[PDB]
Amino acid sequence: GDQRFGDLVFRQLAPNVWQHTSYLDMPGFGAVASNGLIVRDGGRVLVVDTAWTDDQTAQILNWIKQEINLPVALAVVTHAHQDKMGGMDALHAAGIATYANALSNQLAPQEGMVAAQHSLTFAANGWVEPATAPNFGPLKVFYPGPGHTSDNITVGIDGTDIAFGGCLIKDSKAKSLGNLGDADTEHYAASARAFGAAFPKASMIVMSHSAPDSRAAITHTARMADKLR
Ligand SMILES: Cc1cc(C)c2c(CP(=O)(O)O)cc(=O)oc2c1
Ligand SMILES: [Zn+2]
Ligand SMILES: [Zn+2]
Repeated sequence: GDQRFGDLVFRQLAPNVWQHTSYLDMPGFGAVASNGLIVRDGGRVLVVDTAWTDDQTAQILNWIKQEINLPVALAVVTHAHQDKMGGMDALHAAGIATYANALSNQLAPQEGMVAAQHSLTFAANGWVEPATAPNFGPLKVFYPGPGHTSDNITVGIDGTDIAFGGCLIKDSKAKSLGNLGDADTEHYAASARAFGAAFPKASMIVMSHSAPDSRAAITHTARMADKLR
């Protein structure tokens, strides 16, 4: 099922949805996989998250050209860490419109990231303000509250059983919540549960560092985060 393409891996999850996977060495700790999504919406392609680097992100665009061969209309990135925004320059060099939480764009320079071109803003209840996410097609963007980071956002794919929790959600057998260096430990559990409640029909939960899982990824992540309080 997995397709090795250069140093990256691509996996079809639904007729119009693929997961992209890229790897970066964390010195002394190993090569860390990070996952994002690629969605075909009619005659265009939508991307969720870059790869770790510009070169890897250009390779995602190469794979899209060969395997889908439609223009990439936009990309949305889910927080201001390298695994999600490290390849912003490659998207801009390709002429792709880029979107991130306003807070992600504000944090980008201090995190060593390049900001996206456009800022998403969110209603008090977490749903993106639609005027800031034009032409997003089936992508439903939701801010669940602070968790893995204060700016983390999540994305559901309308017409599918798929929702993307990014680095907020860990798989149903995960032993830890990963990198908590920028985390909001007080609010993590509630933010994880809010993601689940925003996408109740999503039976396939896609996340940054594990293969897609059932909704037990959400319950287990929240249950682990209960211990942070
Ligand atoms: C200190 C630290 C920071 C980051 C950003 C990472 C990441 C990327 P993140 O998952 O937090 O978006 C992965 C990792 O394995 O370790 C880290 C350690
Ligand atoms: Zn992160
Ligand atoms: Zn992560």
